[PDB]
Amino acid sequence: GLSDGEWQQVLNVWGKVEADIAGHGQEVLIRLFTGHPETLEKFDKFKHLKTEAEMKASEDLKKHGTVVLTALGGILKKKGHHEAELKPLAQSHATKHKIPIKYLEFISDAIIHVLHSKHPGDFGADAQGAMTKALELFRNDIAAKYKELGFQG
Ligand code: HEM
Ligand SMILES: [O-]
Repeated sequence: GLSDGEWQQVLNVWGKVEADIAGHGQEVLIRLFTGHPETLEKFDKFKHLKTEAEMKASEDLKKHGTVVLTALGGILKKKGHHEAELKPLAQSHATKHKIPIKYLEFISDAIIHVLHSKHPGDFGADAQGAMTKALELFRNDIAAKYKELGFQG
């Protein structure tokens, strides 16, 4: 798990996201979709987005970014004690949305990228380490639920 010090770092970094949840959420999804176009195909509601300009101009993409980061934020503030919050997400993403765990790796990496891109020189090495641990814990606990379900993709 994470130490108390590491959790404090995670939640301090998260304050950056909370100051502009929509902007961070938008950029995370754009980084995901542009880096990994196959991910867009999991979203029937974003398939029409054929250019990054269209992605940037999409109100609905910003809205979904807010939904995604709000859910993740709720999970992070549990400091690992997130079974009730994480179980339903793991199950909707495996059974309804059919999201391979690889894509959760992609979005985790996208969050780290966006934090550096929006806050260059202000996302320190200790902060990256702590946030990375938190995202790995999130992904790993989802992975355990995926295995229960026998879900691969
Ligand atoms: C930080 C990781 C993620 C979080 C916290 C998250 C959260 C959410 C939430 C809260 C919802 C709405 C409720 C639900 O259906 O369970 C949702 C819907 C959805 N998610 Fe995610 N998600 C994440 C990653 C991903 C990834 C990587 C993909 C695809 C590559 C994905 C695809 C979808 C799809 C297709 C829906 C439904 C869209 C719709 O019907 O309008 N999610 N997600
Ligand atoms: O999502």
